[PDB]
Amino acid sequence: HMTDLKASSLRALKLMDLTTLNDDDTDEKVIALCHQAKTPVGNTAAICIYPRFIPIARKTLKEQGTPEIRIATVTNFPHGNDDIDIALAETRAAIAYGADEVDVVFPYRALMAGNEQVGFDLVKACKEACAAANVLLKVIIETGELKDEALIRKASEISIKAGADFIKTSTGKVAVNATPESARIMMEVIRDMGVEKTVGFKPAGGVRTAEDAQKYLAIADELFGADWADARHYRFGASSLLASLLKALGHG
Ligand SMILES: *[C@H](O)C[C@H](O)[C@H](O)COP(=O)(O)O
Repeated sequence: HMTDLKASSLRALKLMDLTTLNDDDTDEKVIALCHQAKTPVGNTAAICIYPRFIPIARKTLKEQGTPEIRIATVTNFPHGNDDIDIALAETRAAIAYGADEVDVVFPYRALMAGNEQVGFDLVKACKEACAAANVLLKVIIETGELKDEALIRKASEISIKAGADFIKTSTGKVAVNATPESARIMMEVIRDMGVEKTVGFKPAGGVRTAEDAQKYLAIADELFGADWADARHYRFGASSLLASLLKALGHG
């Protein structure tokens, strides 16, 4: 018997960027994560790991017959510093390791201190490098630190103007990460700029249960209709959600 929660949970699984971003990460932990991404009901959209683990992850995904699971990574992370040369160097290294996607942290503290230009320039530099390599760029704005709706909107806007392919709520590394309100605000920016075709949305950080995921897809479906949230336009950033989705589906 189909239910709303089973329908949402299978969608969320297929849209997941299955993540491990810990100081104690090892090859063994990344290999296990790759195996976890290959589920009895389908594959996650991607994995997300630190750049140094990309080569061993690629090998693992290939050997288990899921070369289509994308490899995302993070740069300028988690602090979102305003040194463009460092963020760009990290992005270029992520590309060289073999990333399919880079999730870069926007210089949100700089924006809070009144500097809008540095975020534009940082995202644009990283976008140029990624685009040349056929790599997607997601931009993490850190909604939990920005806090104010106007600042969330402005960081989203600047990121889109600079070429972001996705806007992502959070690093998962601060006290407040994804919220339904933050998701609505960011998706409203996509709407207001008319960039539904070219910009996806990624809630991240603290999305732990199947019910949590359902709340985020409900907002996407309201705003853009239920066909918009495909893997080019929607991802879940989550280290600890997949088991909950599989349980909801009876395969966990
Ligand atoms: C971007 O890769 C950030 C990740 O989506 C988050 O770190 C995941 O947060 P948790 O699921 O670990 O809370």
